[PDB]
Amino acid sequence: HHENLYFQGMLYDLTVVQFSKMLKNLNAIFDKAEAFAELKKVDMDVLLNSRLAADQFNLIRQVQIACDTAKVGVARLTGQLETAPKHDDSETTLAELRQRIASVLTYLEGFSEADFANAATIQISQPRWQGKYLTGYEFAIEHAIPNLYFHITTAYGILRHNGVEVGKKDYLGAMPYKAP
Amino acid sequence: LYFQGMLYDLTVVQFSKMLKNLNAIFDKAEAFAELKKVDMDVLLNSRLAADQFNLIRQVQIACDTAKVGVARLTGQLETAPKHDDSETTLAELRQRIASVLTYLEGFSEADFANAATIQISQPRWQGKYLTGYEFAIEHAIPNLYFHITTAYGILRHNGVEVGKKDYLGAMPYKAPIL
Repeated sequence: HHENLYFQGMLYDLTVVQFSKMLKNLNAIFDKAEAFAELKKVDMDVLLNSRLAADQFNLIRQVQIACDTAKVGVARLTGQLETAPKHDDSETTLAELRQRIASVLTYLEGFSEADFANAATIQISQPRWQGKYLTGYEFAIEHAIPNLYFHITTAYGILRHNGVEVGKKDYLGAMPYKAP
Repeated sequence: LYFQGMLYDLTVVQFSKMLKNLNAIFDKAEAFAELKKVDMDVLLNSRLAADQFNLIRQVQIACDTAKVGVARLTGQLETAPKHDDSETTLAELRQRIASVLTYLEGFSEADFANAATIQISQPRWQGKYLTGYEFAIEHAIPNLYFHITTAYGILRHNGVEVGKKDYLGAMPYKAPIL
């Protein structure tokens, strides 16, 4: 029943398309963080190294993990992990983080629906799973998607906690509303 | 069949999993409260910013996101559980999670027959609409993870020993056979 066409389109839209949107949204969130820092004469370094708990990754790390979730998630679903761009996680500044987002966005632009032809059924096994696997469809739904939103939300929470006036519209972004 | 099963899995099934996960997270909050001699009401009223909604509200909103999301996608707006946000206790919030889990259990893949293409318009949208496909991907899903992660973060910030595994829940791991 054309199931390959549906599975591939959905998985493409959930990952390449929606993850690119959310990463752009994360960029917009940082525009508010810069406005705050300027207005409150807060050092951006302080925000970038802030965190919600002493044993939880800081803001720089949340951004890095969000980007990796999108990048590696797509690489994995499309069977292209060996071709994926590598990042050493050396970023310490907002500029560098904006570059990291931009790179992942460019990477994601390179894919099409057809790259996901067999994504639903591909066997994904991470190094710490002792050979056990999830199908690509399961991995998207239960692993990659929750994780992407977890780390973007936690980045948002760090900023919000520090006083940045980011709101839900900044996280969701524009909707493709249609006139009736 | 087409997007019916996929939209059902993305919403009914995975949101159910996540709410079950949220319930389990509160088991850890209870452990913490007893061990650290912290009153649960303290945690329920905690927040990440003075002007952001507190834990109770994050839980209420995550439930309503799942509930109303599925109601809208399936076009079944005539009857759904009505909650009034009167909950002040953990017992009450667990009843609210249970209520939505029960509601979501009543749906099948067939209820999503036209969810991809249904037009969805909220009251504040001025007649403007999204397709159910767009609504699920761009609105419902992100909103559900937002509020659950924020609830997690409030607990985590206050010292509750939750980790990523509590948030994701169990994975359907399989052993390779070919």
